[PDB]
Amino acid sequence: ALLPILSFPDPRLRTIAKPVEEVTDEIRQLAADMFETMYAAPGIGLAASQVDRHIQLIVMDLSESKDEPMVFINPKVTPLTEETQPYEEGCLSVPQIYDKVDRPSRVKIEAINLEGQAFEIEADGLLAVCIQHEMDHLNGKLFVDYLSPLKRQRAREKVEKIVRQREREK
Ligand SMILES: CCCCC[C@H](CC(=O)NO)C(=O)N[C@H](C(=O)N1CCC[C@H]1CO)C(C)C
Ligand SMILES: [Zn+2]
Repeated sequence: ALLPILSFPDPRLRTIAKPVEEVTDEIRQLAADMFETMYAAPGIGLAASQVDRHIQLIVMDLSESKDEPMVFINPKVTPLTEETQPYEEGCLSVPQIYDKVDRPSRVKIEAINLEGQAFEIEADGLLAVCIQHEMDHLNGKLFVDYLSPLKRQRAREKVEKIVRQREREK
C-alpha cells in the first residue's frame, strides 16, 4: 500500500535510523512504497523514519513533473561552509506548519543508490535544503527543533488538533 506518515509529537519520530546491511527484496519494496507515499501526500522528500522504518533510507523527487526520482541509502552529508541560507520549510510529519530555517548552503553528499552504485556529489539550494531535512529525520530531528520552544509547543497543538480532524474525517 501507501504507508501511514507519522506525526508530531509521535515518539517514533525520534528513533535514530540504523544503517542498511544489504539491499534485499524488502528494502526495494519499501523505497517503492515510500515514493508512492511521498507523491501521494504530496511532498518532495521522505525518510524511512517517517513511515515507521528506522533505517537510513531516503527517497526524493524535486521536479514539477514527478519524474526525477532519487534514492539515498546510508547517506553521509558534510557542510562545505558556514554560510547558512535561510529557507521556508514544511514537513509531512508536521502538517500545515511552516517557518524559516537556516542550514548550510553548499553540501557534499555521499551514498549508494538502490542498485548499490556509489555516488558523491556537491549540492546547492533546494537539494542541499531537502537532503539536510531528510537526514535530520534519520537522526531523530524535526525542523521545529530549530525554533524557539513555544513556537514549537504551539506546533505540538496545531498538529494534534489537525490529526483529531484527520481521525474524525477517516
Ligand atoms: C525544503 C524541505 C523539503 C523537505 C521534504 C518535505 C517532505 C518531508 O516532510 N520530509 O521530511 C516536503 O516535501 N515538504 C514540503 C515543503 O516543505 N515544501 C514544499 C516544497 C519545498 C518546501 C517549501 O515550503 C511540503 C510539506 C509543503
Ligand atoms: Zn519532514
